[PDB]
Amino acid sequence: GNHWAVGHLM
Repeated sequence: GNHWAVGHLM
């Protein structure tokens, strides 16, 4: 999905 951690982490 497009979680929040997907932006910072990934």
